[PDB]
Amino acid sequence: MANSPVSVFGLGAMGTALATQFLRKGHKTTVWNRTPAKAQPLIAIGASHAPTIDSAAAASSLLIICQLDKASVMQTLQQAPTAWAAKTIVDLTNGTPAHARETADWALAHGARYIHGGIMAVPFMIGQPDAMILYSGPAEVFEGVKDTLSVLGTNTYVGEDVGLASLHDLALLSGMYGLFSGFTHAVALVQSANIPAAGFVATQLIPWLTAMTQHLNLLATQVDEKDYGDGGSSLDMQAKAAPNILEASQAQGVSVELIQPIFKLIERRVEEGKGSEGLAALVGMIMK
Amino acid sequence: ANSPVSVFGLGAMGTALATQFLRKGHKTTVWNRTPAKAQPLIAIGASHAPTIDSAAAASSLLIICQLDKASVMQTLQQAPTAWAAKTIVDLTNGTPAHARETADWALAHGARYIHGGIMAVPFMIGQPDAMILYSGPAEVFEGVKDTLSVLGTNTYVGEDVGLASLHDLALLSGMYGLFSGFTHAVALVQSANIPAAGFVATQLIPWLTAMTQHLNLLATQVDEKDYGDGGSSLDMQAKAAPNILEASQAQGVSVELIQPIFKLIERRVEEGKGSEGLAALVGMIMK
Ligand SMILES: NC(=O)C1=CN([C@@H]2O[C@H](COP(=O)(O)OP(=O)(O)OC[C@H]3O[C@@H](n4cnc5c(N)ncnc54)[C@H](OP(=O)(O)O)[C@@H]3O)[C@@H](O)[C@H]2O)C=CC1
Ligand SMILES: NC(=O)C1=CN([C@@H]2O[C@H](COP(=O)(O)OP(=O)(O)OC[C@H]3O[C@@H](n4cnc5c(N)ncnc54)[C@H](OP(=O)(O)O)[C@@H]3O)[C@@H](O)[C@H]2O)C=CC1
Repeated sequence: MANSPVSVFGLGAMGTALATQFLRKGHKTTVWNRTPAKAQPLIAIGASHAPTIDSAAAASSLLIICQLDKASVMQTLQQAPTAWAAKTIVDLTNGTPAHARETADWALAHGARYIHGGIMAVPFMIGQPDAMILYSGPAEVFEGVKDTLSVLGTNTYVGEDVGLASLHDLALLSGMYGLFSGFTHAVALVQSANIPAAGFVATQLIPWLTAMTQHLNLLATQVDEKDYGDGGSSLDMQAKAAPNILEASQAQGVSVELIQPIFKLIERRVEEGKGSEGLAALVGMIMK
Repeated sequence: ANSPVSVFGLGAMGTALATQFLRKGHKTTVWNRTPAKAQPLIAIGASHAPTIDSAAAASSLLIICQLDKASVMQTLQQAPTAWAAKTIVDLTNGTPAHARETADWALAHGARYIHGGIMAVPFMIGQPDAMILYSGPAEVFEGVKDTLSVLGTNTYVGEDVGLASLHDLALLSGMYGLFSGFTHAVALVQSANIPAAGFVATQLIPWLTAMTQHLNLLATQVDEKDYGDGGSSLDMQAKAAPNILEASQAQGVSVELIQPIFKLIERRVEEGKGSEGLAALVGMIMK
């Protein structure tokens, strides 16, 4: 292995995928896992198995941590508190913005540099260009390791505050859960009349959602300008579709629990006298 | 010089329908409760019917594009003998029940009846990306589908006259989920003073585009009643949820729009089915 050394801490599904990709691109790859047996498949394709946290940290300057949660990351760090000096830690362990900031503070106090990353991909997609990985933390630190990290996917630096990658990650997941709420309600409705989901989804729902997804750029601009529009696809107009959806759902025996919240928000805005505004107005309503 | 059509209702959508029929050479008779709305159509060749009865008499294909089912019934009931041996194509939005009720009246008055759901705004009428759902007797639809094809892409969804409306409302339900997601995502980034436009254009839209394609695999699982074991399990989703909730709380963002799916996921995990995937949620809201 002729390329710059990397150590990977955590050899679950994701850490295994990261280590595999580093090895495939010729990096000297040292691996560590709390349960040491998980290293064996990687040893078989050229990984070096570190017997301790301390020796994994010593083997490389770039130390990737991909464990379960922030508590587990802290447990790893605290096991060898002098091992991190002059190292760059890239923490790809999911958590809150606060978790990233707290971990960074510890790392900085122990002589390490620290970047947080959020992997927007499943393990199988690591190493593909479609795998987006968000990163945040000091720009100069990121600059030093971004070429090595680019083996994993498309690097997307989102700023200096170390908690920002996690915020972007969780924002994207929130978007996905809305999409899945819509899928669930739509498919329940057609399934309630014995319509197969696959044909409906492939030929009607996906094309419709694709068209409506493009509308989001205009909404985003309105959010930024704090100018929610007048007439058109107003909230007054949306509030006219809602009773049909609710009544049809009730008649088909489909619960409205997943869609009722946005309908209640729309109705609140109408009742405040702002029915002429559009959907961009809803963002400020859920903010503090 | 082409086959006659009558359009009842000259709002934004009815005007667009009449305009497209005229552009494709159909003799187009128009009627509206407020007669002034006919004047622009007269100027491009429409015949203005003085009564509902005379609009019905002018054509075999009678398109009704009004506000709601009550308004459709008001039009029909004004001239109860006018509809015999005519094909009514009702493009007025409502519930499946509304379409069935209207069809029952039409059939009792000697008419044939198709319901359609326009998944498009008026200016898109006549374009291939305008999908129009239709339901009702297949043999009736056969007789009018070539004329109707000038309006958009015909999508026949079956015999039960309420099915076009069910498909339409299902699609809208999907959209409202998408908008719930947009709202929460953008609130979160805005709470940290991140501009929405850059985030949406370069991160959220590409991500949602990729997740939208994943819906085909979920749909297959729903149909097979086989919700998977491991992978992107509900157990895995239930680990992201507390991070989203805690970060939202810290940023002062209400979780009212996403809490319901999190509660459904948690219920399924607690029933011992955490190894199943998101396709399991469809059956949970059915009953
Ligand atoms: N899988 C996925 O699709 C995605 C995962 N992620 C994130 O990547 C990270 C890793 O996920 P994934 O690999 O799939 O999860 P796995 O459950 O497969 O692996 C979790 C890893 O964390 C380790 N770990 C748990 N507790 C501790 C501890 N106290 N001290 C040290 N190590 C510990 C495990 O060690 P041991 O083997 O000894 O149990 C294992 O290496 C998580 O933050 C996850 O949210 C990000 C995007 C997608
Ligand atoms: N426009 C859109 O973006 C979309 C509309 N649709 C559906 O198409 C239909 C028409 O929409 P659109 O034209 O845009 O709406 P408008 O408000 O522009 O038009 C409503 C029409 O209904 C008529 N109407 C209202 N009440 C009655 C009544 N009691 N008797 C007779 N006619 C009546 C109005 O007549 P008058 O001029 O006298 O007021 C007008 O012609 C609705 O079902 C709508 O949901 C479907 C897809 C999207």
